[PDB]
Amino acid sequence: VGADLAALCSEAALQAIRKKMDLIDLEDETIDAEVMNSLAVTMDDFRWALSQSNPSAL
Amino acid sequence: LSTAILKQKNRPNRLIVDEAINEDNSVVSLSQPKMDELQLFRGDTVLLKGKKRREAVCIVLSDDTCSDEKIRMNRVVRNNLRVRLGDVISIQPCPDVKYGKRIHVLPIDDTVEGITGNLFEVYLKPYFLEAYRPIRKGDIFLVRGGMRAVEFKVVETDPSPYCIVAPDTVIHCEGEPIKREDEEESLNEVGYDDIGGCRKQLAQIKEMVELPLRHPALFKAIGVKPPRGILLYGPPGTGKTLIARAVANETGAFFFLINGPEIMSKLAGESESNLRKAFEEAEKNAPAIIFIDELDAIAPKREKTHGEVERRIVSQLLTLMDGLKQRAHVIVMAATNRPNSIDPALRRFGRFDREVDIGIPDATGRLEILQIHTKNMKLADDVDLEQVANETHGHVGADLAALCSEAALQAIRKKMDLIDLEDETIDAEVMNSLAVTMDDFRWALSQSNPSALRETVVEVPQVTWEDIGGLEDVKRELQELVQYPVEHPDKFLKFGMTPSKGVLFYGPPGCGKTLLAKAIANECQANFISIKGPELLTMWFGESEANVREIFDKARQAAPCVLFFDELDSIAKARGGNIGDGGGAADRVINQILTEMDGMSTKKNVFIIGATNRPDIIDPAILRPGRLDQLIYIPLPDEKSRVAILKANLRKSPVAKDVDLEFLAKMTNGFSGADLTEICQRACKLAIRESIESEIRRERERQTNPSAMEVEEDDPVPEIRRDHFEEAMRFARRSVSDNDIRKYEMFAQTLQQSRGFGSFRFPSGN
Amino acid sequence: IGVKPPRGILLYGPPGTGKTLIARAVANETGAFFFLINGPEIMSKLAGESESNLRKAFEEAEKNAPAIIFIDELDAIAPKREKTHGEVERRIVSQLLTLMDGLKQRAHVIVMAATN
Amino acid sequence: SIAKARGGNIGDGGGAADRVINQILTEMDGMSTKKNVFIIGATNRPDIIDPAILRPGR
Amino acid sequence: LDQLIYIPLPDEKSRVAILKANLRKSPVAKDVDLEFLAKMTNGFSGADLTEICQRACKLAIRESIESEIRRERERQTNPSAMEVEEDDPVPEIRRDHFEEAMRFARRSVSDNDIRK
Ligand SMILES: Nc1ncnc2c1ncn2[C@@H]1O[C@H](COP(=O)(O)OP(=O)(O)OP(O)(O)=S)[C@@H](O)[C@H]1O
Ligand SMILES: Nc1ncnc2c1ncn2[C@@H]1O[C@H](COP(=O)(O)OP(=O)(O)OP(O)(O)=S)[C@@H](O)[C@H]1O
Ligand SMILES: Nc1ncnc2c1ncn2[C@@H]1O[C@H](COP(=O)(O)OP(=O)(O)OP(O)(O)=S)[C@@H](O)[C@H]1O
Ligand SMILES: [Mg+2]
Ligand SMILES: [Mg+2]
Repeated sequence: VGADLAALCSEAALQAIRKKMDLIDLEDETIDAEVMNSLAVTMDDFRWALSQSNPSAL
Repeated sequence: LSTAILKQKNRPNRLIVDEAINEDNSVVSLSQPKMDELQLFRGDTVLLKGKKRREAVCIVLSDDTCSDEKIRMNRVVRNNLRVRLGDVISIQPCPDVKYGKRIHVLPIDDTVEGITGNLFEVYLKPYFLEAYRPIRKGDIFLVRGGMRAVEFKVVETDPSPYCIVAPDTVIHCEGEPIKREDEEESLNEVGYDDIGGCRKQLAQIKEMVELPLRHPALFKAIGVKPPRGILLYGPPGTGKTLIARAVANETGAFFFLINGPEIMSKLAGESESNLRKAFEEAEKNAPAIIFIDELDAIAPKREKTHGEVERRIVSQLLTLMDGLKQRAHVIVMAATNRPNSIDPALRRFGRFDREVDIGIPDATGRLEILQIHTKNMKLADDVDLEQVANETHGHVGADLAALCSEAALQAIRKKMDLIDLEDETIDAEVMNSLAVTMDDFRWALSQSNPSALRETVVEVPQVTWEDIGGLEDVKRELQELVQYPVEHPDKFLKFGMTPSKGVLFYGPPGCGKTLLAKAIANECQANFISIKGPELLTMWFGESEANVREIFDKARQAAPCVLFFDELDSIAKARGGNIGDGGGAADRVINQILTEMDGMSTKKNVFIIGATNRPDIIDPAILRPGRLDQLIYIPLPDEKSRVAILKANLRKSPVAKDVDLEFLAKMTNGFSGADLTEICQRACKLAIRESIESEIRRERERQTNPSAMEVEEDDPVPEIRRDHFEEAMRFARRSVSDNDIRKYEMFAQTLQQSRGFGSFRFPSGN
Repeated sequence: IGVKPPRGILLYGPPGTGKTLIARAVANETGAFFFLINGPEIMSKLAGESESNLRKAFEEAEKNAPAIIFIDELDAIAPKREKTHGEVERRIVSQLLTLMDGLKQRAHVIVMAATN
Repeated sequence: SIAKARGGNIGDGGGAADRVINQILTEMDGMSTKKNVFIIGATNRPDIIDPAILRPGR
Repeated sequence: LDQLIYIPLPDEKSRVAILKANLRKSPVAKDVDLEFLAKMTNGFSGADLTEICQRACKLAIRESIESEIRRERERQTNPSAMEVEEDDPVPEIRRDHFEEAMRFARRSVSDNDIRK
């Protein structure tokens, strides 16, 4: 259902964050704008998040 | 890479601790490139940041002999940063010291005994002045100016975080001393050091909580809403409240706690005041976390409750959950142990959509929990904690804490013939002579009662391919069915086939079907869920069918995993055998399995395996495509496989090196794996009989003859010899007859291809 | 040694085996400040009055740290919540849970109870 | 006793499994062997016993 | 339910169209003569033809992965050039896979059933 698709998009973008987390610092106060605008969600992110999600309408 | 939030981000300003060679109470010693890269100035103080948000400020020295990653500190700084040796400390330059006018230091009530006087005026009043000593709210400092540790606790300071003692810093000592037990309660707060065996779940909770709180700008700029409700579920005693207190001490965000029976214990119309007070107080201070412990006490299923005030409480909770906004930056998380007992209106989107499963810990988690709990026990060198963690099978962490308690109580009781109950005090030799041995754990483990044995385990098996003898063809074939859709999805995308979901093994009893399933689960590093015959029969007699749906949901939760249905023929054999009753070949439980199997998404990596000792009476509706498809026959083992089986079943026992196992494997033809295991077990039993019967003669002779008793020989029977195998080989038997093997061969030939089509060739036409 | 002693001890058995006898025996034995709670004596009072008695009992025992609290006939004051139909009884059960969890290692208080 | 009560040797249309012996097998496979509980069963007529009890581990 | 409709086993033209329809997902080679296959099979149903096509695709995937393992082992064993960057060894499944997979086909429907 549409809420599951919203959660799918959320988990794809979270995986896209986590692929950069080796560069991303949690402990510093701010984030560089190159790290900010370098985010681009790929097909691998959706293929991850679709394998992870659980549809509640089967 | 789902664990990258646990990494501590190694940076050049990160410093491991070191021992202070300078005994000043607030001194550190750093190198000149360290005091030039961060430009640390002597005369001001650094900003040290330690565990559990506890920080400290200290004067700095230009001692270049310290290494580039270390910093020297005494026990006072090890209290004020709350760190032991080997701990990392963040350092920051702080020239921002603002001074105070009136401070008010306070003693500790049990340290002030002996000589009271006013030892402040004697030692510690001219001790802080003109040394530029930085003070801080929460400074418990060792007193080396006095003759002993008559310590003070710096409590009241006109700057609340910290300051350097100025000439304007006027100190007053009129107040009461600080209690000891409250500070001992303060020294034992909980961080991530106390939690073991839950790295994955802690990573997920850190990703869901710590990241939206520290950086809302990341989610505002990417335009993605963080979640609002996180639900923790699991068996009782797995440490949910522990994780709550851990994140509560971790974040520094404004934490609030709600206890369920504390809400339900009050009068009507009073508990809703507490709920509204809690949410208004947390919305007053935006970086907040609300924790609700034991949620199922305050919101059950509304069909079960009979009061109306309880339904009013549930509706109040729903309204206050939906009234929460993205503006408030408030994360509401709750913990229960019964995920099904909750009113399903709370499960919906925007209320509680994040479910984290705190499961039963495996052996490595058991070892980590034992190492956490046994850090303050005087332990003997005999104690092997890994052996204990291997033997403790059904224990959650609270059971392991009770196990350590009972072991130490047995260690007390072994000295109780010396220990007096009636005297007022205990001697310090009796106190420090306590050392918990392996016998204490072997006692307490025999005494304890694990409250988790009625649970399905979800663990990676340790049975490798080396335990199984031979069978290289089905090894390659199971690799082809299981390992490549996991590893190489893109090849299945380049062509146009979908991988199969099912495998049916069939053959004689005791040939290694369960070992093959566990071995392929070990090879692909997936989880394993086993379901035996008696569980299916239990569902068939009791006519309970939601359990199958709960099983498939549990397997969906732990993906990737294999799912092993042992003995599918059990219900058919129970209802009529082959000849049957008046019914057909379908029933209730296998029907529910087919319904759940046709409805699972194939993009999940759940793979289903079913074993059968008698394949003719299986319902033929399972063998259709889209279901269990590949039929695999597993015969009796040949010579090389019997060699490997006899080798694998003897790695626990010490055998003698003149035993010729190849001769045994050449002599046996119709034996299965269970028969070889029976032979090995009878040999070990005869060896134990020989050992005990030999030691009885030793006891009788050494008590009958006290003449010398000097030689102290070794065992008469170590390393079991060929004589025991020659005796035990008499009682072996073939458990599988020839007509049974004939029947399996006939069913194997019924699955032959069409008798023809060999040497099929296209016409080679240019 | 750094080992926490237990907090709750439950005595169970058939009726007439002398549970109250063992309670009075340890009560005369220890010399610690003993207190007694009778189950139907708690349930016999009015609504909103029994919780006063429970809080009074726990505050009085936490006033004097070497204490033992004994609760006789526990099943009268906390049955299965699926069986009870009053709400005041569930309030009593939740009050007992809160006062049990509010107990600390500081208090040196051992709470033991007997049912059949 | 249950097998003799349900059909003797010739039986009814059913097989050789039932409810109570099933629950015994379920509880027996789940006990820890480090406990010293030892199980003994007597039989005056051993042919009609369920053969699932005679497997190893039982 | 009134109209009884009998649906027999497919003839040659229908087997041609079934083999064409079950292969639009996979890339096949153009020297495969599907009409010869449909002429050779008589008692096959649609499930049998789908089984043949699936076994052919499975053999093709085995050949591709077993060829790429040699590429990995040789390029890690020999770091000499690693320059050519060739295409797939097995794209577009050939007649050899059908000749191998046609051995394991069978008629799933006997003659007495069709007689019935
Ligand atoms: N993973 C763990 N690591 C260390 N200690 C643990 C762990 N799990 C449990 N414990 C110990 O067992 C205790 C159980 O804590 P609780 O949070 O009360 O248990 P629980 O999981 O919350 O179950 P309930 O339903 O609340 S009683 C903890 O206080 C620890 O002493
Ligand atoms: N190939 C094998 N390699 C090693 N041990 C084996 C093998 N086959 C059987 N065994 C042993 O014999 C017993 C049979 O275990 P299982 O794998 O359960 O046998 P099975 O073929 O699955 O059928 P069951 O379970 O006995 S009814 C175990 O004690 C195994 O250790
Ligand atoms: N072990 C015993 N030794 C001596 N007298 C005993 C013993 N057990 C029971 N009695 C006697 O039987 C009485 C029963 O005492 P109770 O404690 O009231 O019984 P109970 O075990 O508490 O069962 P209920 O459920 O409270 S009626 C005691 O007062 C004694 O007179
Ligand atoms: Mg808890
Ligand atoms: Mg009594």
